[PDB]
Amino acid sequence: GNPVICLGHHAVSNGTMVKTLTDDQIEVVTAQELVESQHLPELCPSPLRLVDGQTCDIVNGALGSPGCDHLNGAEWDVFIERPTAVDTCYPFDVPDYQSLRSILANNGKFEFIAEEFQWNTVKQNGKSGACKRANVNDFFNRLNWLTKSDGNAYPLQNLTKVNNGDYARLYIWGVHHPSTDTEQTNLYKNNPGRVTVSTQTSQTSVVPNIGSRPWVRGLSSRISFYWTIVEPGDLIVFNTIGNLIAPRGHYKLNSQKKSTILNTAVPIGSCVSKCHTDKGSISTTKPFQNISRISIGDCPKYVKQGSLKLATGMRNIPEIAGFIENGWQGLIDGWYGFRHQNAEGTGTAADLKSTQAAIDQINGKLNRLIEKPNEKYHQIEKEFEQVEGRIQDLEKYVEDTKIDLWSYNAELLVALENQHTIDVTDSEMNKLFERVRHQLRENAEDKGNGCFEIFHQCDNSCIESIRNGTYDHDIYRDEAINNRFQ
Amino acid sequence: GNPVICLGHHAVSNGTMVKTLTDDQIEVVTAQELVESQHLPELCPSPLRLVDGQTCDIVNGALGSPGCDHLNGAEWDVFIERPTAVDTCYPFDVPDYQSLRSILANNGKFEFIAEEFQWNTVKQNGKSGACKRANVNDFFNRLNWLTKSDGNAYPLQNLTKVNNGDYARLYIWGVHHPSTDTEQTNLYKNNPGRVTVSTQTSQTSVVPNIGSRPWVRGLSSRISFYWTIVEPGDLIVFNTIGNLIAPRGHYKLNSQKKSTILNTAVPIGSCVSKCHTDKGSISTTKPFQNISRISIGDCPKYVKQGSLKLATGMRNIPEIAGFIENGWQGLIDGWYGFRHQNAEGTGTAADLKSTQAAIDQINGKLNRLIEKPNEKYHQIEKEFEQVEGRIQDLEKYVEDTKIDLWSYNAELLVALENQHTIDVTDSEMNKLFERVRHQLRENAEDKGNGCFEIFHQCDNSCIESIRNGTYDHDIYRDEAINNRFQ
Amino acid sequence: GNPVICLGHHAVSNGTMVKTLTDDQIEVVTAQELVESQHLPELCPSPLRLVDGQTCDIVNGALGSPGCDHLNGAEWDVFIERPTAVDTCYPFDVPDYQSLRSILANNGKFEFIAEEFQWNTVKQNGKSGACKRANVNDFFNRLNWLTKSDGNAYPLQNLTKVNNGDYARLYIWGVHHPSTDTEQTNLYKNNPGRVTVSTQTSQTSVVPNIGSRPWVRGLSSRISFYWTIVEPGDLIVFNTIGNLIAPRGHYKLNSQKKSTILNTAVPIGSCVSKCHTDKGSISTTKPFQNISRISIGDCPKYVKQGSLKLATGMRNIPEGFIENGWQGLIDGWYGFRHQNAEGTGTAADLKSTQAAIDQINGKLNRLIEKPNEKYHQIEKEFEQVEGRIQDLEKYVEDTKIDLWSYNAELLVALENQHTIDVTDSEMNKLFERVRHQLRENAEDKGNGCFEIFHQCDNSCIESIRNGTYDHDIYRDEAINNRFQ
Ligand SMILES: *[C@@H]1O[C@H](CO)[C@@H](O)[C@H](O)[C@H]1NC(C)=O
Ligand SMILES: *[C@@H]1O[C@H](CO)[C@@H](O)[C@H](O)[C@H]1NC(C)=O
Ligand SMILES: *[C@@H]1O[C@H](CO)[C@@H](O)[C@H](O)[C@H]1NC(C)=O
Ligand SMILES: *[C@@H]1O[C@H](CO)[C@@H](O)[C@H](O)[C@H]1NC(C)=O
Ligand SMILES: *[C@@H]1O[C@H](CO)[C@@H](O)[C@H](O)[C@H]1NC(C)=O
Ligand SMILES: *[C@@H]1O[C@H](CO)[C@@H](O)[C@H](O)[C@H]1NC(C)=O
Repeated sequence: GNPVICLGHHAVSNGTMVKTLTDDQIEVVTAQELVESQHLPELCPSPLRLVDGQTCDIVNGALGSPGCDHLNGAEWDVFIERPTAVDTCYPFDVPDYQSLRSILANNGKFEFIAEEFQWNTVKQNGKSGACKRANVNDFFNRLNWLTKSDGNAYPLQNLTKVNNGDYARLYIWGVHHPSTDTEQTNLYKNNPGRVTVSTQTSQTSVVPNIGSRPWVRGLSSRISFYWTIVEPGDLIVFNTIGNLIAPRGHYKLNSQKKSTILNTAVPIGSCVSKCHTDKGSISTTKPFQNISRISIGDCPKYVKQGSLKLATGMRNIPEIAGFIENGWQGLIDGWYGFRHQNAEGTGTAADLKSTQAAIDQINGKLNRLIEKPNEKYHQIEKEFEQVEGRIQDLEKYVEDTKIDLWSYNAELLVALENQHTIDVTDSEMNKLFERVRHQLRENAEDKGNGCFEIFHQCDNSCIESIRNGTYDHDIYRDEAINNRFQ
Repeated sequence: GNPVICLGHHAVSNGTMVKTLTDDQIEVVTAQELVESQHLPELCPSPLRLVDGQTCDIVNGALGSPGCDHLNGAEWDVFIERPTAVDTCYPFDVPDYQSLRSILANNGKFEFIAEEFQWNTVKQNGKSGACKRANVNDFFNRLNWLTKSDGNAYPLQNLTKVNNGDYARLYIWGVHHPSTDTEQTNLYKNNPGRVTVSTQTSQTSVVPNIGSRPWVRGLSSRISFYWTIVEPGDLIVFNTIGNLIAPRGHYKLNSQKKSTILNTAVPIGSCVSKCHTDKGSISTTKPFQNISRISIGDCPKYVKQGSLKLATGMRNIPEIAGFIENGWQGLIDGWYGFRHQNAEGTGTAADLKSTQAAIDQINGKLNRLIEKPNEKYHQIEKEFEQVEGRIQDLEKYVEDTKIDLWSYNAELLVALENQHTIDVTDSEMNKLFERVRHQLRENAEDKGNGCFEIFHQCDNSCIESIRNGTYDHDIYRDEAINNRFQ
Repeated sequence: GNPVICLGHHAVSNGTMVKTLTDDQIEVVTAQELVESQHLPELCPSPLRLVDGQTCDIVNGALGSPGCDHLNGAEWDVFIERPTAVDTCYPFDVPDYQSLRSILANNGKFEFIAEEFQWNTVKQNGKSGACKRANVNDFFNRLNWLTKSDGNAYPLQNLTKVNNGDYARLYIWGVHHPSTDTEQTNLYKNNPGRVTVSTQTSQTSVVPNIGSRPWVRGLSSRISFYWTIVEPGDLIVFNTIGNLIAPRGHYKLNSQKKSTILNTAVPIGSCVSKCHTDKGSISTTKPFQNISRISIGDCPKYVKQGSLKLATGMRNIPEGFIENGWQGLIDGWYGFRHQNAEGTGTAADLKSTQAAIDQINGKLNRLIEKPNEKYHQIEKEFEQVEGRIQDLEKYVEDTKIDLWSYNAELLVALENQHTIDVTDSEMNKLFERVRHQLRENAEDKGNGCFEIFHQCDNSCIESIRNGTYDHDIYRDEAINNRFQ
C-alpha cells in the first residue's frame, strides 16, 4: 500500500544521566535530585522549641554561673549551645563531662528546687574573684562553698535528704582542689579533706587533689563537679570533713526525657522547619542529605553521595520512522504518540492513555519516596576536639558504620528505581504498538521500525479513527487483503 | 470464521492490597503477612535451657543470699530474672553492678568451687540479723565475714591462691563499711581497716568508708562487692587488716560464654520455641516481628512496621473475552485457563503447565524468605529506668539505628518481591497466549482482547487438541485460509 | 515452502548454579565468585607503612622499654603488634590501658621531642635490675626516675612546660609505688609522696599506694603510668614531693590521626596489597570476604557467607519453547541455525551477543567499584570478659556483619534475576527482529524456527543474517506457497 502510521516517544535535545544496576550513565528525558545539599542560613525557631544558651554552655547554665540567669526556668526541645560560650566563674572540670551534659540536655528543662541544708558550724556562701557577678565577688548560684569557721573548726557534716516527692531529683555538687597544703588547712582545717555522697545503692567518695596548676582566671585551684540522681523513695547523704562544694537544692527531672542539644554558631531566625543541623536548618522533601551527620528532628537520611538522580522519564534517544531506532523531538505534548504519512500529508498526535499510564507510575514512585516522620532527638556526639581512646573509638565507628550502610541503601535504591522506570516506559511503548497492531488486524503490516504499512487509502479522518480507537477493520478488510497479497 | 478461544486468568471477589516500588496499594488475589504480631503468654522451656531465678536476681544468686539456694549448680542458656525479686540479705552495693550482672549472665552457670582459706586468729562465719535464714541470723553462703578474735586481735592476713588449673576463676569478695568508729573497732579492732586484693598485674585497694551511708532496711552499715578474675598460671592475694568480707572459693568461668539474661515476669510454660522476648516467647515462621526489640535466641528481625504483606498471587481484576484487562471469577481449579465458544457451546478449562510455573516461582520465594538462623544470645540492655549519660546514649543509639536499618530492609524487600511476583504472573499469562498463537499458525487471528477467532470449524474434539498441544494446523489450514481471505 | 530458519543460544556441558529472589539453584552458563576465602600467608609491606613491634608491644614502645629502640622515629599506617611481646622492664600498670594503646596506635608515629627539665636537687636517671639493656641496670628511656639527693633532700618540684608550637603534645609520666615505708623514705625522703600534673583544662593528682604486690622480675614494687595532652596555647605543670617518674619530653600528635594497630603473629613478607587481616593480607578484586572481621585498609566487606555466585551468563539449558541451548555454538551467545537444500549450518549473531556481554560487564564494574578505606576501627577480639563496654563493642560488630551479609545476599539475588531477564530478553529480541525481516514470507513454527516459504539458498540465508534480505523479491512466491 502506502499510507503509514508510526508509533513513537518524546525526546529532548539534552537529557540527564542516571544510574542503574548495569551502568552509571544512562540518559533519560527527566531526572530528580534525591540528595539535599542546600541548607538555610539560620535555625528555624518553629515548630521545635529552641533555647539559646548564648554565653552559657549547658553545664554552667546548670551550675548557675554569672550571665546564665536567662536560663532559669527554661524549657527546650533543643538547647542551642554556642562554641563561643565563655567561662565566667571558678575554673572547674567534670569527670565524665559528656554524661552530665547529656543528662541536662536530654532532660529538657531547668527547674531548680531550693532546699535548706543545715550545715553545722562551717562558714557558708564562699565567693570568688574569679566569679564576679554585677561587679562583686560571687559564686555559682546553685552551689554553696563551705569553709571552716572563724573559730577554726570544720566538724564532720552528715546531712540526709529523703526523696518523698513524685519525681526523680538531680543533685549537683563539687569538690574543691587547693593548690597547697597551706591552702587546704587555711580553708578546711583538716588535711586531707574528703567528700562523700551516698544513696541506698551507691557511693561516690572523692579525695581532693593538691598542687600548683596553670593560672585560670587568676587561680591555681580548681573545682571538680559531680552529680547524683535520687529516685522517689530513695535517700541521699552528703558527708564531709572538707572540700565540699554543696548543693543549694536540686533540679527536677522529667519522667519522659525527649530533648537534646545542638552545638552551633548559626543564629536563630524566623523560618519554619523541623530539621536542624549544626550548619543550619533544612527545608526539603528529598529523602537524603549530604550536609551534616549532625541532625535533629524530622530529617532526611545523611549519606556520603553528593548526588543521586532518580529518573522521572523514559530513556532519551535522538532522532518517517517509529520507536525502534529513535525518539521524536517534535512530540512535546505527550510521552507517546502517532506519526502518520498519507495522501493529505503528515502529522503527529500524542496518545493520552499510554502517556498518562507512564506518568502515574513515576508519580507513584515519587510518593513512595516520601517517608513518614522518623524524628530523632537525643543521639550521640559525632565530633570530638581531642582523642580519648576506647569509648570515642566506639562512637565514631558506630556512626561511620551507620553512614556507610545508609549510603549503600541510597545507592542501591535509585539504581533499582531507575532500572524499573526504564523497563516500565519501554513496556508502555510496546503495549501502545500492540494495541494498534490488533486494531489494524489484516489490513496492515508491521514494517519493523515501529511503523504499520496500511493497505487501503487512509484519510486524515481514517487516521483519527485509528488514534481514538474507532477504526473498524472490517470496513476496509476486503480491499486491504487483496492490496496485500495481489 | 466463527469459533473463539480466549486465554485468561482467575480473579476473586475481594483480593488483598500489597506494595511495590511504585504503588502504596495494589490488589492481588492472595497475600501472606510477614510481620508477627502475636506472642505466647509464656516462656518456652525447650529447646533453650531456662533457669527461673524466682525470688533472687542473678547477683543475689551469685552471692548466695537466703532464698537463692535453688540456683546452686544451675546452668542456663537464658537466666530468667524476675522484676519482683527482693533483697533478703545484708545491704550491699556493687560499683560496676551492670558489668558484674552481665558477666554472671553471659557465663551461663553457678559452678562454685569451695576453697579452704587458712585465716589466722580472726573469727570466721560472722552472721547477721539483716540476713536471716529460717529466722536465724546468717549471711551470704559464698562469703565469709571475718571479725576480730575474742582476744581483741585482728592480725594482718596475707593469703595467696595460685591458679594451677586449666580454667579462669571468678572470685567475689566484699568490703564492709561500719556506721561508726565504735562499730569499726568492735568488729575489726583496727581503725582504719584496709582490704587489698591483688593478681600478678592488678591491685584493688579499698579503704572502708565509715558512717557516710543512709539506712537500708534499718542499717546504715553496708558491704561493697568486687570481683577478680584469675587466669590459669596467675594467682590472687588477699591482704587485710580489717573489713574484708572473704570469699569461700571461686566460680568457674566458661571460656566459651554464650549465655544471657532476660528480665520478665512472664511464667515459664510448656510450649516449644527458640525465640524469647520480655513479653513471652514467639512461635512463628514469619521473618519479622513488631513485638519487642528485646528478643533472644532464633528470632524474627524486629521491625517498626505493624504489617508487611507479601503477594502470593497475581493482580486481582474482578469480573466472550480473555485476559487483556479483566479476569475470570469462574476459573477456580487453575490460575490460567482456556474459555471457548463454538457451535457445540461454551466452556472453561484450566491450563496447568502455566498455573504450575507461576506457583513454583512463588513457592520458592517463600522458602528463600523463611530460611536461615539469626542465632543471637548475649546482646546489650535495651530498656532503661533512668538516664545515665554517655554509654547508655550510645547503647540506645546503636539499637535505634539497627531497628531503622532492618525496618528499611523489610520495607524494600517486600516491595521488590511483590513487583517480581506481579511481573512473573503477567509473564506467564502472555507465555500461555503465545503458545496457543503458535499452535494455530495461520488458522486463527488475534482478536486483540486475549482471544483467537478461529477461521475453520472447531468442535470439542479439536478444542482439547488445542488445550493439550496435539492440534495439527495443517489439517485445517486449507479450510481456514479460505475463510480468512474470502 | 520448506526451508527452515532457527534462532537459539549457547549452552555448555555443565555450568554453575546461582540464586535469585525465587530459587536457590538456577543453572547459568558462566558465573563469578564474589566471596574471597583465600588470604596470603604473610603481611604485605607495600603500599601501606607497616612497623613491626618485634618483642615490643606499642605501649612499651612509647615508654622506651628495652627492645623498643628500633621504634624510635617510627611512622606507620598499621603498627604490627606481636602476641609474643613480653614485658622487659619495670613492672607497671596503666589505668585505662586500652585507651592509651588506642591513642598511640591511631596517632601513627613515635616522634619524640626531648626537653630539659631542670629538676631541683634530686638525683636523676634512676635505673633498675628489672630493666636491663645490655646486661646493666637501665630504665624506660622516655622516662626519668627521680630520687632524693645524697643529703636526704627531695624538695617540692614545680616545673612548667608551655606549648608555644603548632601541634598538641602527649606527655607520658609515672608514679612509683614502693613496697614498704622504709623504701618510700629511702627513695624520696618524704612520706607520703605526691604527684600532681595539670593543664589549664585538666588536672589530676596521684597519692602513691605503699604495699607489697606479687613478685615480678624480683620486685614487689610498681609504677603506674599516666598521660596528659597539652594543646597549642596550653601548658603543663609537674608538681611533686615524691614518687614522680618524670617525662624526658613529649610525643607529637598529628592533627589528622589516620593510623591503627593489628595484633597478629603473621610475618611481614614482600608482597603488594592494600588489605590486611590478622591472618594475613588479602589480594583480591572480589567485593566480599569471609576470612576475618578484623581487616584494615582497602578491603572487601566481611560477610558470613562462604560463597556468593554472580551470574556472568544466561540460563544453561541442556542439549521456554526454544528447545534448550546449542552446545555447538561457541563463538557467540546467540545465533542462527538453518536447513535448506544445500545443507545445514550454524552461525553466531554479533550484536545480540555483544549487547548481553556489555550489560553483564557493566554489572561487574559497578560491583567491583569499591573505594573508601578504613583504618582505625574498634577491637573485635577480647581475652577476658569485662561486662558492659565489651558487650556493646561485640554487639555493634555483630549487627554490622549481619546487615552487610544481608546486603550481599540481596544484591547477588537481584543482579542474578536481572542478568537472567536481560539475556532472555535479548534472545527474544533477536527473534522478532528476524520476524520483521521475513514479513509475509515465513511463519512461526512455535519453537523459534521460521518456516521460510520460498527457496532459500545459502546466499539468501546469509542475506537474512546481514540485514539485507529483501522480503519483496520472494513475496509472490511466498504467498503462493503459503496459501496454495
Ligand atoms: C554535597 O554535594 C554537593 C553537590 O552535589 C557539593 O557541592 C557539596 O560540597 C556537598 N556537601 C558536602 C558537605 O560535602
Ligand atoms: C605475703 O605473702 C607473699 C607471698 O608469700 C610474700 O611475698 C609477702 O612477703 C607476704 N607479706 C607479709 C607481710 O608477710
Ligand atoms: C551519718 O548519718 C547516718 C544516717 O543518716 C548514720 O547512720 C551515720 O552513723 C552518720 N555518721 C556518723 C559518723 O555518725
Ligand atoms: C504490631 O502490629 C499490630 C498490627 O499487625 C498492631 O495492632 C500492634 O499494635 C503492633 N504492636 C506494637 C507493639 O506496636
Ligand atoms: C609553681 O608553678 C606555677 C606554674 O608556672 C606557678 O604559677 C607557681 O607560682 C609556682 N609556684 C612556686 C614556684 O612556688
Ligand atoms: C570461607 O568460605 C569457604 C568456602 O568458599 C569455606 O571453605 C571456609 O571455611 C570459609 N572461611 C571461614 C573462615 O569460615
